[PDB]
Amino acid sequence: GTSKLKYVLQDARFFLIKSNNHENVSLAKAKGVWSTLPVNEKKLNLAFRSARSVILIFSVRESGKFQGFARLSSESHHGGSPIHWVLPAGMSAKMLGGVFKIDWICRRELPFTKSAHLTNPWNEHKPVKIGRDGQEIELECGTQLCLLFPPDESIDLYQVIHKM
Repeated sequence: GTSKLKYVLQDARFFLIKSNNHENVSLAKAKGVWSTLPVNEKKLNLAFRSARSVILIFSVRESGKFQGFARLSSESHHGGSPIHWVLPAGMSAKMLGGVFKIDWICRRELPFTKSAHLTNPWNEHKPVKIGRDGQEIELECGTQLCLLFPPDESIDLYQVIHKM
């Protein structure tokens, strides 16, 4: 059903994550980690302490789709077991140095054509697919966007609920 999902999304905050390649999103799905640039890492760390749930909604550039969404389970941390991201051009490895732990809520894709009716008040009411990496999505838009994804019956939201 969708009732446990709605409970997880209650009063959540939402952020758009734009990845330049599929490899890093695949790595994030396998390992449960994400790294972003320091300006967004600061925003996510602040948001993590402010909200019951912080949801990252992922989209790979040029893919025309979202690739799923996940909940932050921790603030960013440094050191740790190394990741091995595929770095875009001009992108340093120390710029992606902060690592967040995430729990996937949905690993299924959603095409942008399916969210064309959703606009984001925090980005001038442009379609929610539009935004830079780290753009915050307002609560009602983010909730409805997450509700559009196909259900991921491989994930049990019971463990997610206990971390709130």
